[PDB]
Amino acid sequence: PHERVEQKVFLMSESEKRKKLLAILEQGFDPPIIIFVNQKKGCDVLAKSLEKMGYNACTLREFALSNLKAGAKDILVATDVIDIQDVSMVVNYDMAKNIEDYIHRIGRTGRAGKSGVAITFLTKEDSAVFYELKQAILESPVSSPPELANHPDAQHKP
Repeated sequence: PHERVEQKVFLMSESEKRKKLLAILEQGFDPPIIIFVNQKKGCDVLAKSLEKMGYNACTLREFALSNLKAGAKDILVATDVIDIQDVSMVVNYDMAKNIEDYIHRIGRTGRAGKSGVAITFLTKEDSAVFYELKQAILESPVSSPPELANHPDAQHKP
């Protein structure tokens, strides 16, 4: 998936994540989309805030995917934990703790067809995946990131 899914990253501090997400969402999207977080409490609280901002958000059984599929809900919030349609956009609100989980996430834009986009928020707490993340993107002809590629923590295997 990394070779064939368009990937974009933003380096930030943790406190900046919510406002960057909102700015992204405000640009508009093609529902449904998926936002991944690392812990299930995150899942629930992020989801609340979005419903506060007037967004239709599901948390994460079959019931959730039907609505998304139907157009009812537009945003699925979820942790690394089934079967779901191809999405236009995956946002890694929290970066995965290993590159295999990251690969599986962005793979949700679909096996083929529209490349889709995976947007990842990177903080200093994610330094141990920088090198592999850098490789994932440098091996992606459908992707353009000097901020990561040149970063001091992306230079050697963890």
